Amino acid sequence: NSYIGTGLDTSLENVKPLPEACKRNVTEFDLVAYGKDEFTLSMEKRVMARMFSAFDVTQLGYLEERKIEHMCKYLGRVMNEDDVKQMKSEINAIDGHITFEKFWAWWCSHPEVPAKKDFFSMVSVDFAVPYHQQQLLTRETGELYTPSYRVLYYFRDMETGKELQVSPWHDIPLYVRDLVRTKPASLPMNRYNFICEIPKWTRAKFEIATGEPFNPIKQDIKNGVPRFYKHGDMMWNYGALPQTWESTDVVFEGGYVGDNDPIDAIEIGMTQFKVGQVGAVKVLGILGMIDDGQMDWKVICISHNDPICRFLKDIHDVPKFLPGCLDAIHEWFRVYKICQGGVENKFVFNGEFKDKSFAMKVIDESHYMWGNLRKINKKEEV
Amino acid sequence: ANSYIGTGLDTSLENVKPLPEACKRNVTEFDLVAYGKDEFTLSMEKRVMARMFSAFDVTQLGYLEERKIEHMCKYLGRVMNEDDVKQMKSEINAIDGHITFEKFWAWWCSHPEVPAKKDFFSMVSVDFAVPYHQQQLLTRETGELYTPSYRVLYYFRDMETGKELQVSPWHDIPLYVRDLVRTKPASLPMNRYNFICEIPKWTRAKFEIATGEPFNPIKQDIKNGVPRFYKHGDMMWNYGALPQTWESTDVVFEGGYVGDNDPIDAIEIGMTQFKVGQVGAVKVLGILGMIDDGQMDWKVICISHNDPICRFLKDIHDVPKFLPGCLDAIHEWFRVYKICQGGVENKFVFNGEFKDKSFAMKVIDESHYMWGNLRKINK
Amino acid sequence: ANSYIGTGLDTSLENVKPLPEACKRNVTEFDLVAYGKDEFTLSMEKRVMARMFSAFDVTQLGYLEERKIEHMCKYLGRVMNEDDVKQMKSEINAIDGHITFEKFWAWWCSHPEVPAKKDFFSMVSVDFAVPYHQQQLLTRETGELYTPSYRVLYYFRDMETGKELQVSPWHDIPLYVRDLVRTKPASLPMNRYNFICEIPKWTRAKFEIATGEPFNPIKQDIKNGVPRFYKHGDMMWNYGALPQTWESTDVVFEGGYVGDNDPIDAIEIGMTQFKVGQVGAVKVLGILGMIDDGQMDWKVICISHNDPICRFLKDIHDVPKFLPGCLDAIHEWFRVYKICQGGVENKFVFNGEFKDKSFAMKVIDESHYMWGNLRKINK
Amino acid sequence: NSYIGTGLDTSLENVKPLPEACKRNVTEFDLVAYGKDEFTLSMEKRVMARMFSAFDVTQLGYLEERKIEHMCKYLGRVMNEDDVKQMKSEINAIDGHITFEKFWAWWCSHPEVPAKKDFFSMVSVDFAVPYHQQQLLTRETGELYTPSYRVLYYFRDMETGKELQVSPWHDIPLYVRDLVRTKPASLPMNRYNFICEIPKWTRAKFEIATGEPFNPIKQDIKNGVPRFYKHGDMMWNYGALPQTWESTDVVFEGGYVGDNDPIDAIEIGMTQFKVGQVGAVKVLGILGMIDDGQMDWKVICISHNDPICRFLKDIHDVPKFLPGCLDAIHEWFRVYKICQGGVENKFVFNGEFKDKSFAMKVIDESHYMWGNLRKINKKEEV
Ligand SMILES: [Mg+2]
Ligand SMILES: [Mg+2]
Ligand SMILES: [Mg+2]
Ligand SMILES: [Mg+2]
Repeated sequence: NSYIGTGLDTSLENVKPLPEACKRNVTEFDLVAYGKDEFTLSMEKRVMARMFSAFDVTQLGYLEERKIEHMCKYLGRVMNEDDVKQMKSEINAIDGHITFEKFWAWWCSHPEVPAKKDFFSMVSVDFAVPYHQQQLLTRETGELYTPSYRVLYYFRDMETGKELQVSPWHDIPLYVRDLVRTKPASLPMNRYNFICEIPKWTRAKFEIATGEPFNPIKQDIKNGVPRFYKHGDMMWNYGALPQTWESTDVVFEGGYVGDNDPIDAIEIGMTQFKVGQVGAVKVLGILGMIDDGQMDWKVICISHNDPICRFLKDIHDVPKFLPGCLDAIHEWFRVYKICQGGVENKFVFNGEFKDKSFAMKVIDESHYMWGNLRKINKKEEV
Repeated sequence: ANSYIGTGLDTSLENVKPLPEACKRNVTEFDLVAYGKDEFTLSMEKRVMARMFSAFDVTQLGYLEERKIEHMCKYLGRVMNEDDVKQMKSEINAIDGHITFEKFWAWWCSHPEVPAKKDFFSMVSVDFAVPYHQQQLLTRETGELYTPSYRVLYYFRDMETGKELQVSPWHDIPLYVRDLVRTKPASLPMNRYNFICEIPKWTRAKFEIATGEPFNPIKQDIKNGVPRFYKHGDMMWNYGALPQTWESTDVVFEGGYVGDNDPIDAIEIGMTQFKVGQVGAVKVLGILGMIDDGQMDWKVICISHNDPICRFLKDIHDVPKFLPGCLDAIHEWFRVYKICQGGVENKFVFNGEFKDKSFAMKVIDESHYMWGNLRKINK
Repeated sequence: ANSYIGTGLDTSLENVKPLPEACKRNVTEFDLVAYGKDEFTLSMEKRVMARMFSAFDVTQLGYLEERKIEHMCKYLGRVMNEDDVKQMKSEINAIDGHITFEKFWAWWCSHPEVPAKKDFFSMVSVDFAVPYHQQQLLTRETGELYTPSYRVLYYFRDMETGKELQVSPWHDIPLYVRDLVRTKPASLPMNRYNFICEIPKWTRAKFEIATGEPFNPIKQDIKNGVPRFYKHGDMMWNYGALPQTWESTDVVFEGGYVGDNDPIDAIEIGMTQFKVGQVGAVKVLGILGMIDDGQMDWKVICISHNDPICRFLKDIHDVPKFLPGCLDAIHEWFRVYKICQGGVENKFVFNGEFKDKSFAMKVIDESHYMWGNLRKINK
Repeated sequence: NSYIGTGLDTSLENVKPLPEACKRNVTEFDLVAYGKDEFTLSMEKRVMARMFSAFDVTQLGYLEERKIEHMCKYLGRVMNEDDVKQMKSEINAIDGHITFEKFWAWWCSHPEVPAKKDFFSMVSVDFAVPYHQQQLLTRETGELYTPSYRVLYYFRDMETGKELQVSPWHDIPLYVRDLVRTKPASLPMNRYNFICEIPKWTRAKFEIATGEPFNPIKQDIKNGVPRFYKHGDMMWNYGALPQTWESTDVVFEGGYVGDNDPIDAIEIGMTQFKVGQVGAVKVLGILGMIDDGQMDWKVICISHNDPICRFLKDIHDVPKFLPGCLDAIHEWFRVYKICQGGVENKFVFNGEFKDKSFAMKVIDESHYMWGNLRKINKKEEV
């Protein structure tokens, strides 16, 4: 804030502020921004004149018609091949030297074409990338608490409306990706899909049937009697991330001893998911538990739709808004087998909750192994 | 399914006896299985697989044939291959093929099926990847603010190659924010659009998408070298435009008003101020129809998906409940923002009512449709 | 009042001419005064104070007497003392006392009344201070956790003297959280109670207010030196008590159930875990009636005023809308938390329905009332 | 977590963990906490025995009956004058030396009185401090935009229901105080009452009439024409804090040049207050503007009922959740007079927003001067 600038490199010192500003003791910025009146023609002149001198770099007192033409395009005027001619004719400056007065006289007399505006620039990267969006659908079938119970998945082409059964394991994308991401680039990507197997506040077991076609969710029934966590209810939604695989075969050079299931995840928002429900989550960290000698990661995440999600930036924020959460999660997994004759479970990294960068890395390795699990089978049989 | 454990096939209550551990104690068997000590382990399993056996014994004869017994085992989830069935008969000492339950149970409780093997994984997946690389929108300011050199430029950063391109915010930023695989309830209509702030909340300096300039950057309205500002007061909401829309002057509304030639206008009512040119997903709540010099001039009312109360504003009727006075202020600001400069109040269609969301989004498709025709005729 | 500026006294539309600056331009005078340039300064004031003058000129004669002209000036807010009235007449050249408007206006537009003086301030205030010093609740743990030495003690820190006293959480923490001067809408019923967590969310170790111990600290339930824990599973909500309440065994409900002798029970359903003994304001949402060994055992359902969604849960019917599955889980947890140890399910009154808030708070006053009688009989 | 402790100072090393624990490889804590079964009588014995030895400090193999009596009261038993006698009689230990076996034998045989529990400790600081709570009421009267408009205030004794007119200026408490404050002491007090004079998104003027009886709110009407901010609407709720006074008389040694009105306040939540509406706010900072040479503080605060209040801890948090807010507030006050022929306003402290401790201090000085304004008048005339 001070005075109206031209927008080209200049110098303060010898520029005289419009008189109406000085008289009032208000800067020009302030007068044009907040003064209720518009600038007079007298006032615009003194401004355009300063613009003229700016363009007059060789400060010679006039400008060549090629400059006056850039200046015009700089001031916003649409100067086509025709218009430029009309200006020269108007100024009729045989030597092509145009004075300010002659310029200003011409400007004021030709507020250029009205509706000619009807020109719209259409340049565009034209990233013509069309696609039928799918809407995920789930359907239960069978009787709850029996072996027929299954939660099936389908995509609905919201274009054709055709339904197709899909595998929540292979078909639901792991990363939730925007075709054109609008969130600040300064903000890293953290948006994943999560599949609830066991809802918050419940102890009945369910899981993705990795062995059946389309990988529907089934109840864990053994000898015709549904299974349950006897230790107590679960208190967060427990589930899994799609397109991942904790291979029991080490598959790369820093490979661990997976358990052959999609990576496990715990979502800590306030809302209970229903069985097999899918939703976008934000990964906050991870906890490594040992299960029968196998590495059994539990990704800690929170639904993007929870009211506090936006304040939970990493795993250190959880004890700040959900005190007790990470302690209860840790203690619950350490001891859930003891009431069944088992013993406490052990954890890697001293049972500490690793942060999001660490989690996301584990999640990618898991995505990678899921990917290579596809290659081997998807290609060999084919 | 709150009493006893069912088979998963169409049955009947009355004639089924709840397993003895339940009756004696007064606890439904379901409650015993779910919350009692595992001691009601091998017992409740016998009683359930019994009734299940009796189910398959439909001609009620007291035994089952070897093709039934094996469909059950499948049903009880045992993984059997041609091989393992062979064993069963062999193990189940019965040269007539009639297998009682006790024979079955004792054999069931015999080994607990060959768990080793290669352990199978169904890979049947539907197919639907999309070859397109995700782009990260980038905005860059250049020039000097309040002079005609100021422009807010847009780019796409290929999140694949990391290559950048200049794009048009008008033509290239999608209007609908579409998920490749929408997970939110089917039951929940889609409502997610991009919004370009031109005029930030609490400010009064005029900015606009330069529809006539290549790549349509954002410019400040400057006339005769002097920047322009709303004299009525500051805009108290982010004011802007929806991309890929066009209110063509070649179109009239119920009365005799034509479109105004710019992308459609929008007002984002969250609490957060957007920076000039900033883009973000919003939810549409309704629309307000104003007339500007005989032209129809819609202002879509929307709220940032990032706003604390966004999930609670379902339709336009909800705004007065959580943001009292907002709709009145908006109406009044637009009704009179010209009186200070000599003009007169503006008039509205629909008696200045804020039309609901369904009505607004209809208006938006139409605006998206004409934009599309403009694309094709010129393309 | 959207057209022309009114006098503030009972009038009529029809016969009043909108000031000339309005008519010529097409803008109501109200809009000119509120949004046009102050140029419609001295003009619109003349026209308004004119009509006001004509109002007082009720016998419509064209002038007013010196006691009217001075009641107006009062009304137009000029502060006049016996003195200043003297001047007016003196200034207003009129020995008959009949003052036209032009005479008045020219004199009004003459000086703009003696602004100096001592400048007065009305000090009339109602009276109602309260001599009581505010206390800050303090809680202190002592002893060792999971042994019989563990107690959570309570104190009041006088925010005046800074002197501390041991208090009883049961008897001294107020049940109703009352503002000395409630500012929230009168239209909004009062709903703010204190809640004492005994058993934190996600834990299973038994803690209780020691009703038989002096100052009723919080103790862990230990029997025979061994601490006690719910075997069914963890409590998934903060579970506790409301202070200054008593479910006297000397009282029966509709059927034949008597109170259980402890303060009434509560379940706080927010997202945040409370520490053992922690106290906090909650909103009551409803109540669930359970029977425990023939005794009535209410569990008030409440939510921390500090919770993000608290303002959206108005009554018990709202919980399923924002916390789906919560009420079912609560019902089921209490229906069966004894089956694991050999017991049987518990039964409920009202068909296990969660009664609404009005019903619950009624139950709470009654519990507060009996607590009060217990105070007096023993005091 | 390890083994059941006695709760008195001891030593690890030579304490043998219950056999059932060792056999399982589960700690005792884990077995008693999460094991589904209760301890047997055999198991309680071995525990109570360790408790016995604890109390046996002189480790002599038995205890005097005065110890066994403390131990009992320590284990939770109610041992009145009578009960102690009954125990001695039971143990009949002529020398008063009580062995564990004899103790344990006695304990198991007397699970002490049932319903005798009917004893409730009633000790209480008995801070018997009763009071009729008042409910603030407001009523409009007159015609909006005329000189009769006023917003009146009353208290309703919610006991008697009697209504009494009050002064929002003198009667609404400045600090909102809980009789028994339950929020952690570790959390400083920040709860004030605020009176909206000018609602968010409006430009019509209103104010507390410090000159009229009961100090109702009136519209600013001059020459019969209501007044308005011509610069533009206000964008936050603008009002004042009750029981405060920016005296034009300096009143204490670091006294400034007040403007003779209650201190001004700007509440930045999302919700519009109606004229004269009162609500609890949290003070975040303050901005010092000069007005005609007079100090004219503007307290920046936010309603406790706004959804983000709980995340706004001090003035530095505002640019984090409400970017642009402090800039627009600052610029709005700097220039609101320019459109009326005035000039920009100046600020103390370089126009920077001071933090909450600084604000609250200013607010107290203001409360102090309001208080002394009462003394002088409230006493002299009386
Ligand atoms: Mg796993
Ligand atoms: Mg438009
Ligand atoms: Mg109770
Ligand atoms: Mg002030």
